Amino acid sequence: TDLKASSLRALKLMHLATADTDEKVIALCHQAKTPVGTTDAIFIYPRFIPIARKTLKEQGTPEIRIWTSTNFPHGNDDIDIALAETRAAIAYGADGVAVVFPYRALMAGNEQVGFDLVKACKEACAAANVLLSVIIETGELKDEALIRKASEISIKAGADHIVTSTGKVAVGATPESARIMMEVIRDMGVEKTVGFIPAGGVRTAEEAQKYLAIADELFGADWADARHYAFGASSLLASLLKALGHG
Repeated sequence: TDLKASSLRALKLMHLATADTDEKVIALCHQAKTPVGTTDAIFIYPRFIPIARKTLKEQGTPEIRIWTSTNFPHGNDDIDIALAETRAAIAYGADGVAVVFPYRALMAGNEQVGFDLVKACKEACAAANVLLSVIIETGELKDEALIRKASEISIKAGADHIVTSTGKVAVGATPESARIMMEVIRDMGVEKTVGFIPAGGVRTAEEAQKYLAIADELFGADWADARHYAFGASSLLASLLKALGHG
């Protein structure tokens, strides 16, 4: 339908996370293989990547990619630590790394560290053919102008995607935050090279439809492919499947 069609689209764009142990990671890998298709990826801590890879292979869905997190969830301003975590995530075999932007440093007026941090990690990721997402933590930034600025620095420092949230603070994505961040991608004209990810608290099919509806409006209905769009979510999946007449 419109709702059915947007729900299947969002399911396929999902980076499925846990709502974390070996047993829970194994079950997540199974969960990502649904009655209506496979999610794009799973989202797990770095140490679970080799076991998750093995699990996906043996269920016959090796095309499910593996995303992980670094500088996470805190978004500290220590570059050596964020970069060392990113090297390890790559070494473990990550398809993508989501680094947390040093957003508290930006709130305190330091724009420069966010740039240096993100770019250091981007350089490591690019060499390994691994994607870098940058989580800016919109729920803590709050202010539209901080939101835009964090998105802009991230983009200049080489972010492959910009992400609203860690899922680890109270406030995650909103339609408003999502629009601000996508407006920045448009204003900078970086549509082709920078994707967008709403994450944290995206729980319903109708919620996912709205976020996707924003992107079709700004960029055209073809833009939000797996490269340029993901849902960082967990329980969303059950909602998506319900809307599709499953469960």
